[PDB]
Amino acid sequence: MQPIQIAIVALVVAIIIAIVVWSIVIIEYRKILRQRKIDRLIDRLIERAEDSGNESEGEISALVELGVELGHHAPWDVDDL
Repeated sequence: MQPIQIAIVALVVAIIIAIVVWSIVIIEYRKILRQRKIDRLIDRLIERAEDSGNESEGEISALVELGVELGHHAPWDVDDL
């Protein structure tokens, strides 16, 4: 009378979404989304200047590995979750 299934892969997939789905709860409290505050970020860019600029990406992360590798420990762990 033991249970049987084609594969346990579906179960594992189910576990992943649980972690992703509950991650919002862990990082963000149900009582307050606080997410809408982030959406105001766009308005600030406009306030700072109509023409966006003074920003960079990719290159910045280039030095991160050098600093993190050199450093014994950094805020960002090996697990990117």
